[PDB]
Amino acid sequence: YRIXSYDFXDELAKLLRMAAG
Amino acid sequence: YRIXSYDFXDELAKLLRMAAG
Amino acid sequence: YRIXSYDFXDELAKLLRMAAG
Amino acid sequence: YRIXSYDFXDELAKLLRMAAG
Repeated sequence: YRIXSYDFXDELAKLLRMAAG
Repeated sequence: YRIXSYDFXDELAKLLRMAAG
Repeated sequence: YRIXSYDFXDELAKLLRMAAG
Repeated sequence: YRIXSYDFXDELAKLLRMAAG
């Protein structure tokens, strides 16, 4: 799930993990 | 990834799919 | 994450939910 | 999606990225 070359999907996954611990 | 009994993770996955086709 | 006309990413997400539900 | 002290969900997401990168 990318906006151009930016992996939005991956970055969203990182936020889910960081928020959840 | 749930807010209480609501599966936010799952619903987010559905949005990623619906938006992307 | 597709394998041809198959949304593998989506199926994996549904599997995670099914197994954890 | 954890298996004990292991974030399986996170590792799966990273694998999808690695294989598709």
